[PDB]
Amino acid sequence: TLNGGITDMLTELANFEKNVSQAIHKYNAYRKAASVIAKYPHKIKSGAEAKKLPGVGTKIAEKIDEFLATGKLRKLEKIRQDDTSSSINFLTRVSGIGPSAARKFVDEGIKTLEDLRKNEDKLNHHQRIGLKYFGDFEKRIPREEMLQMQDIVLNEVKKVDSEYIATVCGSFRRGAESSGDMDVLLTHPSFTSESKLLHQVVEQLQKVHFITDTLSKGETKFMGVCQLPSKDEKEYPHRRIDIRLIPKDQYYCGVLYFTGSDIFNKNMKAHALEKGFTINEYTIRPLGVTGVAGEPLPVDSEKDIFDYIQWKYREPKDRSE
DNA sequence: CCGACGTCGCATCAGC
DNA sequence: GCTGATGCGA
DNA sequence: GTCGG
Ligand SMILES: Nc1ccn([C@H]2C[C@H](O)[C@@H](COP(=O)(O)C(F)(F)P(=O)(O)OP(=O)(O)O)O2)c(=O)n1
Ligand SMILES: [Mg+2]
Repeated sequence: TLNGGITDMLTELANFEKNVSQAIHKYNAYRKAASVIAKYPHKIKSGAEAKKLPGVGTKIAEKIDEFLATGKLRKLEKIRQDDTSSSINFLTRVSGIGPSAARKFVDEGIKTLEDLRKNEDKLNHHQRIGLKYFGDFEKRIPREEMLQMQDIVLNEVKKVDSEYIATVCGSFRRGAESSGDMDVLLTHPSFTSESKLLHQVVEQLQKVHFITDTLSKGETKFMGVCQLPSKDEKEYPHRRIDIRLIPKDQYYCGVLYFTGSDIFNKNMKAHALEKGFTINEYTIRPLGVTGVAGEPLPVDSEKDIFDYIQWKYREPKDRSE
């Protein structure tokens, strides 16, 4: 809303930095600028006005001015029309093709999906799956399908061993009406910090033809593809699903962290610091009088975490910030 | 001025 | 063959 | 690219 022309511009600049110039920190700077401007509840009229916001500096101020006085950025217009740069940027939309792989492909004349299709031999396993489901991976998932997906996942996990605890986290857990993928956090009492749990779950999901492809799989993280059964109806798009096995004594921290939002974890993180706490994905530890965290504390639900920091439970419904 | 800017699991590469 | 580095996505 | 030490 409000400054979509500006934030589209900035996001576009961000992508070229990451994908073409391989400048991760500029990618991040542009996205911060785009994010702070997106939340600005006013129609921006000058670069100076924008510069007042944290993350918007002299150069972005200048870019805004040019956009506001012409309706575009010369550099961006040039970048878009550059065959090499535009191709490198495009190829990274394929899961598994990052900035480096895109650059190599474009160097050797491989620039479109058709070219990718023509050169399967030059693609690793992940990249082939990314190519296979290029279109599907870019679709969002309606909440109703996410629930249908949740039904299958919770049912099959409990079927393998009823002592598993499984939680669908991510935007879905925050009640969002659509998701980009499904994230499943999994634990089991026989698995602690101190102490084939994941393989067995993946195998069951494959057995009932829910999981269709594997991108990567180790003892704690699975990254793959799944698909709901089809009704005389259109088949469902294939969807990205992740499954993480976490020790029970870190599980609820993990659930918090992987539920988001990113901005919420930000805000909640600093609060821990104020009251002398370093919360990371895994644990919560107290900062001694020097900057020295001690042991991780007991955590046996999300709330235990809120309590250590004298917060009251925020239902995931409102963890947008 | 100049460095920081977030982190990790898995797949694959580079070097030995 | 092994160990550490790099690429990648989240 | 922007920030801050
Ligand atoms: N650079 C990154 C990016 C992400 N993540 C982790 C940390 C996040 O908890 C997790 C998902 O971030 P997400 O990018 O899918 C999102 F924020 F858009 P979400 O709202 O969760 O969308 P959805 O629920 O539909 O998948 O990836 C990370 O660790 N590093
Ligand atoms: Mg996601």
